[PDB]
Amino acid sequence: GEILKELPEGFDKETVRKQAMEDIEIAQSKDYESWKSRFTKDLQSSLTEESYDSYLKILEKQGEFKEFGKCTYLGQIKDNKKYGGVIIVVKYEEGNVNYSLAYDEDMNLVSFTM
Amino acid sequence: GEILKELPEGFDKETVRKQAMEDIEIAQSKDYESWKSRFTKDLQSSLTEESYDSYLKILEKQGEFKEFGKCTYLGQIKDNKKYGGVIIVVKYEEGNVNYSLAYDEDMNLVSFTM
Amino acid sequence: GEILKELPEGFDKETVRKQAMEDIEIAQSKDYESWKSRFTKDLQSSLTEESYDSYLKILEKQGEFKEFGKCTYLGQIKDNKKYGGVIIVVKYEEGNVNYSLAYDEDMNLVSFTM
Amino acid sequence: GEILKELPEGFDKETVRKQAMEDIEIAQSKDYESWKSRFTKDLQSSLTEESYDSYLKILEKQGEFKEFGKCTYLGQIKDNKKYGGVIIVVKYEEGNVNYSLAYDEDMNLVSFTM
Ligand SMILES: [Cl-]
Ligand SMILES: [Cl-]
Ligand SMILES: [Cl-]
Ligand SMILES: [Cl-]
Ligand SMILES: [Cl-]
Ligand SMILES: [Cl-]
Ligand SMILES: [Cl-]
Ligand SMILES: [Cl-]
Ligand SMILES: [Cl-]
Ligand SMILES: [Cl-]
Ligand SMILES: [Cl-]
Ligand SMILES: [Cl-]
Repeated sequence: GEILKELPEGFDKETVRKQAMEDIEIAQSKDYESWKSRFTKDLQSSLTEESYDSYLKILEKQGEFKEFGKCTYLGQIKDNKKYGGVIIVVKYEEGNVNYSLAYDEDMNLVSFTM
Repeated sequence: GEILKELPEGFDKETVRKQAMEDIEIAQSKDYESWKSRFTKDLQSSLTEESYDSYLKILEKQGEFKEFGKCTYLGQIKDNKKYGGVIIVVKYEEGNVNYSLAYDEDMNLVSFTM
Repeated sequence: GEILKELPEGFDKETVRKQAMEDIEIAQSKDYESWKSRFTKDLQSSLTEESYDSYLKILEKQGEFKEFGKCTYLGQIKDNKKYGGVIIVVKYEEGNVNYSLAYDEDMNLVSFTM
Repeated sequence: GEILKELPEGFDKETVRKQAMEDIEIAQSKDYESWKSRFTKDLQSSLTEESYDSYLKILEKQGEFKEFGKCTYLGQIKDNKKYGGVIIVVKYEEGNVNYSLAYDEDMNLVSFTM
């Protein structure tokens, strides 16, 4: 495998930033089924509502969403497949939070971490 | 804050790689209290044995430890404090696993992810 | 000193990209004095018209400017001062050329390489 | 094409660091023909003794070689071929100098800059 300090081939910054902002808004909506639907078909059945509700508990403590900040792009080659990652700053009333999201080439989530 | 694509000042690759290999060996030992003791004093009380046992469940499915592989170094500046990170390949009988570890300047864990 | 795999603090990607494209256009204009004036005061005396004319000779062999491509951002800390760098793709009729430009915090050139 | 913030596949850090230090020592030896011979066959005809002697003039002003410092690894994909790069610190009596060297997969120089 490989860890990349930029996006892999086939990914582009603007598409990744735009999808990450939409996917964080879907996570903040508290709609578990819409958030689950943003993951690759093969990983959806690996997700739980309990784990999502634990994220919502921590999320509520941040206060109101204020703005999106800077993006840091990364990548990974795992089992000859490419994954594009982004560390995006989300500014809440109680402070800045760094989200880590990763996508497959079809732009569906493989990972989502607050 | 800042996301860095190398270690911050005050960290060095050899020290970080050596500590990451020791800390992954302590995690594989199944000794929860020794593993907990490797985290910064302020984060120890945030850890649970249940979360560590969930890691041990996933770890057991990998088979026997075979070797350490390549290291990828990263960093973060959060609330004017520096954190050194490493993505290290751990080769098990069932395949390669990428661990993500982060340290404070005193070389105690702030994050540990399989 | 430090070589960084991102811009240092005080530099912004969008500002760097705009200045790099402007500065490469000034270099392509064949106006030596305007190009020289884009460098920090301390480095102006170090530049020669002969060296700039050698660049123009190599530049003419590329054909017509077609487009700017992708940017790769880097940085450097040298004698406690911060320098923001960019590797920018310049697409000419005869092919792609990677320019390396570096700036001081006042957004004046410290380095320019075709 | 691609600019990478790590070595491409097929390159190893330790091999690159050893070759870069060897190649900088050959450059410092003032042996033009040995230095030229370290470049890929296609690029040898492009080198001049005059350009190498200009480097030797600047090199002599640095004083005695003291030590090699840190390495920063980069890469490039150009016309579907992979190139591994290193920015290596060379500490001279008069101060630190950052050399930029790039290699093809056969570990022959494609670029050498002081
Ligand atoms: Cl691409
Ligand atoms: Cl892009
Ligand atoms: Cl340091
Ligand atoms: Cl180091
Ligand atoms: Cl900044
Ligand atoms: Cl920026
Ligand atoms: Cl002149
Ligand atoms: Cl080039
Ligand atoms: Cl490899
Ligand atoms: Cl390596
Ligand atoms: Cl000659
Ligand atoms: Cl330098």
